[PDB]
Amino acid sequence: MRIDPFKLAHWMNARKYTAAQTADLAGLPLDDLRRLLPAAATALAEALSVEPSQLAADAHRNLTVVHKSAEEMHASRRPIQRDGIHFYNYYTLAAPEGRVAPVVLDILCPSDRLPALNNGHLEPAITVNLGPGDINGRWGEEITPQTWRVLHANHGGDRWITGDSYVEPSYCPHSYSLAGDAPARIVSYTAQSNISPLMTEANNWSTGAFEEALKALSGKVSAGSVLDLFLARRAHTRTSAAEAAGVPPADLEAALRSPASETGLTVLRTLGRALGFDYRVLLPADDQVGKTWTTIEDSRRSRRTFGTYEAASMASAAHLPDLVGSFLRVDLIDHAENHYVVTEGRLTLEWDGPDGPASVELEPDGSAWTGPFVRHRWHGTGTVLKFGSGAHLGYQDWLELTNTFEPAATLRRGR
Amino acid sequence: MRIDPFKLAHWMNARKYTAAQTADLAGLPLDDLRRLLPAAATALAEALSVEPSQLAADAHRNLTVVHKSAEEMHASRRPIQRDGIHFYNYYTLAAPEGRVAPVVLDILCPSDRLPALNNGHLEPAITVNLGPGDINGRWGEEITPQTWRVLHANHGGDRWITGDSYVEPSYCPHSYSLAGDAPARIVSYTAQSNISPLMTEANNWSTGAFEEALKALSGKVSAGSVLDLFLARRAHTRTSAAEAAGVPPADLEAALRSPASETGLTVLRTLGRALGFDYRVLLPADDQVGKTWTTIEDSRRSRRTFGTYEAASMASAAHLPDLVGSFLRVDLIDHAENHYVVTEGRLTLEWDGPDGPASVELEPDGSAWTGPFVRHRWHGTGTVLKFGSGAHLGYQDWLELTNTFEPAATLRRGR
Repeated sequence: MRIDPFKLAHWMNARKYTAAQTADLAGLPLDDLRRLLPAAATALAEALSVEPSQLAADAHRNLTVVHKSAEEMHASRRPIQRDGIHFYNYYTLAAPEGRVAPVVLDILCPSDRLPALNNGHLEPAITVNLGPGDINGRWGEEITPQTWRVLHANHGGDRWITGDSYVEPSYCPHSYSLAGDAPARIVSYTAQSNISPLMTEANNWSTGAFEEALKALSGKVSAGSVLDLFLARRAHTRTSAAEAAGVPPADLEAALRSPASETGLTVLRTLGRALGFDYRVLLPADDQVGKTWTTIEDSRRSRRTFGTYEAASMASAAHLPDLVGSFLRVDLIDHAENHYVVTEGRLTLEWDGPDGPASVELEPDGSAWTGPFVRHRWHGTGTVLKFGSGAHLGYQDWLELTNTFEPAATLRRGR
Repeated sequence: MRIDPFKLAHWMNARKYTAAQTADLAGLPLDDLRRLLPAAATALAEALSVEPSQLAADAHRNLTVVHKSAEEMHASRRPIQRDGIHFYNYYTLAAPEGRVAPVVLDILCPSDRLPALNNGHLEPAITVNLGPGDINGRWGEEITPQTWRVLHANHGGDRWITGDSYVEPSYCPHSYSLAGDAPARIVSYTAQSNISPLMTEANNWSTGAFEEALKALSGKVSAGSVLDLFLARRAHTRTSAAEAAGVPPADLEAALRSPASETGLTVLRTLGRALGFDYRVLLPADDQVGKTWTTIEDSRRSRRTFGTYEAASMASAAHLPDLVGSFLRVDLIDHAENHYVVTEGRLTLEWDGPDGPASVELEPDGSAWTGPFVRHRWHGTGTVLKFGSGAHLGYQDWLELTNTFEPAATLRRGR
């Protein structure tokens, strides 16, 4: 239940209080405050008109690597009953205490029973078939080629590519059953929802404002619809904006029909510079299980050398840049979190942490987590699944970092 | 100290617990849980392995408009002593309880004393001279045309444009003094820092990982540097990525030297679709007080009719799309928060809230705040300053919303 020096300094600055004034208002010793930069937190919070949790330090500090043995993973087993049967077993992989743990599931609904759907969940997930058996994927109430498809297990020789993979779309109910008698496990790996922070806030808005938001977000969310909101925000019309930027009304209209044509882009960037906004968010993204479906063959075809490793791709979606998965056959450094699970061999994960070089040996079902920018490597022979998620550094952070003067210096200052 | 139904449901889903199991684990009545969807929070938190603040509802729910009379603003006056003199008076404008309030400052450092600098602050701010006197802006220890410039007050007839405005850059120390005998006030309006959530997390990383991050963020943060991080993340090299996408190595290299040429854009989008990332964050932003400096003349030149209002622009920066300011001479709906301060007239602010049509009359120095998407209007005659800030909906949210299938339906579901 500690105090974050960065958060404390922010609130002091926001209230425009000195350390002296802050100590005075909160009725605590000034030396305590200078050092912080449980009894202190409550007093500080009331003095700075914030909730104590607005001053709380993270429960986890200096985490590099967390790991979980195959034994501990097996011990985590929890049976799940659905539709009057034993439906799945859930196992949890390595994760920092309190964080969302990746899941392995035994698929136990037999081939002759339609798997009852779940309710869906906001987060998207990569789901991969570990095998050994093929499974059925279900995505709707009615059974159709659109709503019912077999996620194959690899039956051939390059088993480090374990099976088919796809992205479970946000919110749509889904379930799994065995396609035959052969048993099967999956890993379902969820990323953080990037729309979640917005929804959390929009949930607390008045109903009137919420309805207005939905209207502005209804239908086609185009270059034009978004731009018009940007303009109103700056008390501009399309007419005044084009004037301010030195752009002919007709070129603006042309730009908005084709934002990603370098003529569209030139106009929008000119407008963005004149009016104080980032044109990039006005550029088209791909229109919106078939698209992300990645077969065993797909993964075989994507095989490449990656440093000392051989790598193959799981399913991905351009709409979900923060969510990644790869098969790795056995230095690594990623710009956000990794979750790894060993599928073959006795592998050693080595990292450099606060206590110097460290390492753990993990057997199949054994798993690890690595923090953002934690340098690590795998030794041995040699198969691990590499998943990745995390808002930091996520693609939205990348947008902001490119808008930042000397990002490294800014980060250094905060710390 | 309430429970957020959305957060609770998220954690239950994340632990894969039913309502029954959750009630069981937390040892509370299942009817209480079904309804929630202080004694409950502590039990729930321990059951769901989260901190109670991960389940806390927002202190403010259903806020539409907050307001503060000129009298209450004047009552908020706090003198500030710096360099042995009475340096500023601080006044606070309308803001939700606990949020950052916009500030008005009396500038009291006389013309014959160099204004001692502050320490700087992470957030950028629009600062505008309210007059009636010209002031000195200071941005460095040594006095130069780069570090010392007069922020003029409007001495002429269209006083609704109050004076010069500029953006105080992130972190750089600054201060103000009178340029002459005439007194002067400023408004300094801060937006949320969009890099703040990242810094908060990076602060808790091990020193090793933090240093690695700074390396990856050091120097020119280009299309190429960012792409290479995206590739490593997906266990790709430039060679394998170009192969996977069907793109010749030479076209990729050409794309990276000119990402915003529609040939660059075509290559990067192709790569993004094949590899599962958003090409838009790879596109150039403007390279990085002279640039944002907005004179009285500038603001006069930008005058336009905006519905029933006449509007003029304050300073803006394309690097800061969430931060806005306008002079308004007297329906309004914005996609994020507004802070308004009356500079002339007895004006009526009308809004539609949870209790139906509401309104407040405000005189000069009287101020208001409006939530995102709160429909409102000003009546009377007629000058108000319109500021805008807010992460939701901010430009990063706009990037994510364009990556979302049926954003309106997703939002409706969360609520």
